[PDB]
Amino acid sequence: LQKKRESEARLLWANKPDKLQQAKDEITEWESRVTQYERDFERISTVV
Amino acid sequence: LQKKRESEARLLWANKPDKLQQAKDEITEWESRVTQYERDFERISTVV
Repeated sequence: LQKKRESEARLLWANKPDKLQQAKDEITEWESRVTQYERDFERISTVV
Repeated sequence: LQKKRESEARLLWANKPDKLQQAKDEITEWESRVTQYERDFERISTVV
């Protein structure tokens, strides 16, 4: 999520708004999945 | 001034503050030189 989407932000000057909104919703949903994992760490550790 | 310094901003994640301040003072002084040229356009055209 970080390397690929900051490679899209790196490739800003291939100028179209397609990779901009792709960068936005990809970092949003996939960092939401990362936050799901970092909360499931406390979930799994609480089950432990 | 644009391609090279947004290639440094592109290379942000070679993380050190050297190219950050290099990007800052390079875009400052060299876009000041660009503004010198765009004012010297009216200077040269006024001499014309």
